[PDB]
Amino acid sequence: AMKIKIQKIHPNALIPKYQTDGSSGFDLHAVEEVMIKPHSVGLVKIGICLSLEVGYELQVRTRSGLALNHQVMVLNSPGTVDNDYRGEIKVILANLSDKDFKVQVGDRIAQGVVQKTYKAEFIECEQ
Amino acid sequence: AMKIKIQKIHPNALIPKYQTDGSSGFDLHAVEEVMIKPHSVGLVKIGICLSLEVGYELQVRTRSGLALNHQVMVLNSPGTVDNDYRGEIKVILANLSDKDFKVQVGDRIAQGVVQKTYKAEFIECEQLD
Amino acid sequence: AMKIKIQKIHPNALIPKYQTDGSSGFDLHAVEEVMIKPHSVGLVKIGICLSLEVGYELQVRTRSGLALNHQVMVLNSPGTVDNDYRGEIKVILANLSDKDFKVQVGDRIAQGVVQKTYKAEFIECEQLDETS
Repeated sequence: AMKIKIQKIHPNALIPKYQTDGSSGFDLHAVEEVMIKPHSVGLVKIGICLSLEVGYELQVRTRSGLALNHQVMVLNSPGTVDNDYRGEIKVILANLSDKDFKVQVGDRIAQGVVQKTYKAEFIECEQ
Repeated sequence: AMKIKIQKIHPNALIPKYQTDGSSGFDLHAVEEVMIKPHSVGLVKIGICLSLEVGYELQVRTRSGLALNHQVMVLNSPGTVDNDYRGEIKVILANLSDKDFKVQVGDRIAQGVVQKTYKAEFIECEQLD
Repeated sequence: AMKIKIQKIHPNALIPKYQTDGSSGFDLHAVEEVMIKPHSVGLVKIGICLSLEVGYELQVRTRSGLALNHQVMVLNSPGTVDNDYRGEIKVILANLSDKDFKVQVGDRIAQGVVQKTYKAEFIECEQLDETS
């Protein structure tokens, strides 16, 4: 129902798609090759800038295949993409394995899931 | 409450329950004994298949106790269970301690939390606002 | 909009703030200087107690800065803070780096994000509906 405006800023940028009508999220594909050493983090670029309908955020979520088979995950999962973030989407990927992990161009390395936001007003009590 | 059709497919499978009335999530219990060595990751069957009412997902979340005391967590936390997934629920547990971690039949190793979903419609743009 | 009642229970405690009107979460600030050894976890106190309006939970999420530059994250991210919890907000911070990581009084170490709750009722059956 909700709307996300999207700008490609890299030749390899892809418009994320839902696999099925029941998918919670959409696959995010790398636009560049990144080597990630054992026991370290890399920043993987997605080559897209998003504008989300007010009232919504994006969660950037670890893919389970990569987690189970290479101990690779989104280190800040669920990574927060704020409604007012307009820069490039990038995934912080950790390699918790003893083996190197190559992110090739096109690789699905995270998922984007749209969620509604709810802003809190704080009311201080000496209670 | 929204509804979840559940089928047990292991004798040891358990209908998940909210510990309190105020709980966000329901507890997921292992059916198989699994050992998870240091700095590695194992897969824990729960022996259930879910069908969630339409327009909802289930996030599989790390229990805070296990994380704090044993450095164990759901590696894909929050693990996405899509509305239309009908296969067995399983939890990818990682072990970041320099020690063995043992999963025993009936051990609660994660939390399922239910959430509404929202579908984006992408609109391509030369330039944003 | 929803209401959170907050009680400070530590002198260094800060009422969390949203950086902007578009922010998903408010920053959680430590009240104690603590050192977290490499490849270990630490329970970091925020020195605040929360009453969330009925129907909302809180998520405690890793800050992206600390993850990328220090391999520091919230080990149970997203940390479930249930609606009926009136204790001290504490953050389970892991240091996955091979370096000591110092938390200082006032440091932003996680983000709390209000989400709305949904309880399931389980109906058991013999066979489920099919999909693709």
